[PDB]
Amino acid sequence: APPIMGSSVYITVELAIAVLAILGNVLVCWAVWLNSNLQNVTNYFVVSLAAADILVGVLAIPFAITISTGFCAACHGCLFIACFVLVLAQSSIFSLLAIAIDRYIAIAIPLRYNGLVTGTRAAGIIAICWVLSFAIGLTPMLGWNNCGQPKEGKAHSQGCGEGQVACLFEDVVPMNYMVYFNFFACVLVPLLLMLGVYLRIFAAARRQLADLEDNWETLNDNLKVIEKADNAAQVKDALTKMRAAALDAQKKDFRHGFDILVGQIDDALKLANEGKVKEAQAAAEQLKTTRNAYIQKYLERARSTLQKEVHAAKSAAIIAGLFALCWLPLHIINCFTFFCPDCSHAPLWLMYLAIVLAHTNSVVNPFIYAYRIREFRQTFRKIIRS
Ligand SMILES: CC(C)CCC[C@@H](C)[C@H]1CC[C@H]2[C@@H]3CC=C4C[C@@H](O)CC[C@]4(C)[C@H]3CC[C@]12C
Ligand SMILES: CC(C)CCC[C@@H](C)[C@H]1CC[C@H]2[C@@H]3CC=C4C[C@@H](O)CC[C@]4(C)[C@H]3CC[C@]12C
Ligand SMILES: CC(C)CCC[C@@H](C)[C@H]1CC[C@H]2[C@@H]3CC=C4C[C@@H](O)CC[C@]4(C)[C@H]3CC[C@]12C
Ligand SMILES: CCCCCCCC/C=C\CCCCCCCC(=O)O
Ligand SMILES: Cn1c(=O)c2[nH]cnc2n(C)c1=O
Ligand code: NA
Repeated sequence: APPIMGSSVYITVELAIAVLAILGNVLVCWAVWLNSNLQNVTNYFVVSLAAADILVGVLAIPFAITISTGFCAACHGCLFIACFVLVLAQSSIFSLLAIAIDRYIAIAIPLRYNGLVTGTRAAGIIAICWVLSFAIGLTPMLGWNNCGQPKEGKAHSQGCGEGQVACLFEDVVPMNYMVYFNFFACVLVPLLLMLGVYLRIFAAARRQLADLEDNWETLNDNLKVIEKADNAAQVKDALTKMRAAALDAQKKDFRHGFDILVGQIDDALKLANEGKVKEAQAAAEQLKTTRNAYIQKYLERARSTLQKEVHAAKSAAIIAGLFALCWLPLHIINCFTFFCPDCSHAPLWLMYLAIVLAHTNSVVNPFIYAYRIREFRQTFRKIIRS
């Protein structure tokens, strides 16, 4: 069977993916430039991520096509075109890990969030990750490669000149690097961390969501036992437990509503200490209007804000998920090639299928923002319409 015919499909799909990679991610970068609301610390890691996806369609995919030919080239030159995609992958992981941490700081200590993360501190972080990504990605070029024991039969078959080799991935890149160093240390380890990071995010949101409900119940259940109370001692316990939850739930309309709430508990409390039973019961009745004029609104404003931060977390969680699903197949085939020599090698069409599946990750990113993030959605429309 002709080799080029099967190759014709692969090249066509690769070019198609490149087109969607460049266009889709350019729209993200253009969106952040225009809109001011999209200019924040979280989106800066998004643009860094989009930068990696753009560079896939421009270089990594052209590089992926050129490798498949098995053309003649210097072994060191062959290493760059084979390993450059590893730089772009390592950059994305650091970007995904940063977003997870940025979302964790935003939900854990929202007070300290303004002081811990800033605009400039993020730029320095991104630079370090890009520098580290080049080091990690292009590690084989420092000496950990198969240039020392080349395939001379393939070199003479291909008609390669002296010093040149038939440039193929599995020929120049050792599998111990791809499995132990790249897959396990650099990919799998940070991915497991993102799992644990997002787990602590949802768990933290779960606690705050019975906190705001425990205090609400603490307020109501202590109110109705003042009405049917027996003595001054009963009114004390119910009000002192309410006063505890009053300050607890607090952690200018905000501070003003509570000054009236706690102020009314203080007044009703002092009537209990004086022994005024019926006047203490009646004073605590004024809390009901107070409750449903300020508090109940802060119950559905604070609760509303929690759903925003959780929806933002899930939206980010999907990206890291889709990244894992796209890349993992290719890593497993590397694990089979490495760990099982008794097994047959994976067919060439399956190799092609895994590569394009890894490349597709570059396309899926902008579709998630538009479908999930409302600000990105409305931003895209006015750009397309103009
Ligand atoms: C700024 C962007 C657009 C430019 C991209 C640079 C690319 C096209 C250049 C930079 C260095 C180049 C490599 C340098 C050396 C060799 C060895 C030679 O035997 C085959 C080509 C090969 C492997 C080159 C391939 C193309 C290459 C990777
Ligand atoms: C999703 C994350 C947790 C990783 C998935 C687990 C990976 C590392 C596991 C799942 C199945 C495993 C393979 C199952 C079968 C074989 C054939 C055997 O002769 C050698 C080991 C080898 C080649 C295993 C290598 C590692 C492997 C690919
Ligand atoms: C991560 C999720 C989506 C799982 C994806 C499935 C991948 C990782 C699995 C499913 C079945 C697997 C294949 C089963 C059998 C063989 C034959 C062996 O001679 C080479 C590897 C090869 C070809 C395996 C490669 C990896 C493989 C394609
Ligand atoms: C779509 C955006 C990418 C822009 C570049 C498009 C062209 C690059 C794709 C393929 C050509 C690259 C080289 C192909 C194999 C070289 C042949 C050889 O030297 O034997
Ligand atoms: C990342 N990667 C691999 O892990 C791999 N294994 C075999 N070809 C491969 N190619 C072309 C590749 O890009
Ligand atoms: Na990417």
